[PDB]
Amino acid sequence: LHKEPATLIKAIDGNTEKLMYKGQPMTFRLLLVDTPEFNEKYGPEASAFTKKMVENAKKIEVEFDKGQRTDKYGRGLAYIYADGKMVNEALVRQGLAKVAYVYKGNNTHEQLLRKAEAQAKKEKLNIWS
Ligand SMILES: Cc1cn([C@H]2C[C@H](OP(=O)(O)O)[C@@H](COP(=O)(O)O)O2)c(=O)[nH]c1=O
Repeated sequence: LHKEPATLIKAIDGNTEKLMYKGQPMTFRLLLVDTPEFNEKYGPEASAFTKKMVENAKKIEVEFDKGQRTDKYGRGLAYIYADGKMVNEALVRQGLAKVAYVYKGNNTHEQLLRKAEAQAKKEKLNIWS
């Protein structure tokens, strides 16, 4: 896989961000994760954590997996990095998301994220408390 450049347009929530990619605005849906919705327990905390991570970053990058690059809503499906740190992995590692939506052929970082989830659960963090 390869990291490519993008710039933040707007933080949305834990699950999605508006980024400029190849010069066009897109909504990105993070691969392999599901955060609680804003109304749900830890939803506001997941959005805040994401917002801070991507707004404070000097450099945003997107990393497509091997499979489909857009979902049925036209959302880009990627791993997002903020100053080299994966936002997908970070949410999971903090117990602010669960590993989810693992489809065959777009699952390169599945085991990395499942290890993060094991650690968050062992530490009883947030959703795992
Ligand atoms: C994360 C992801 C979601 N989706 C679609 C599946 C779900 O369909 P449905 O909308 O029919 O439930 C939807 C959930 O995304 P959200 O968690 O953002 O609501 O996103 C994909 O198709 N591929 C993906 O990799």
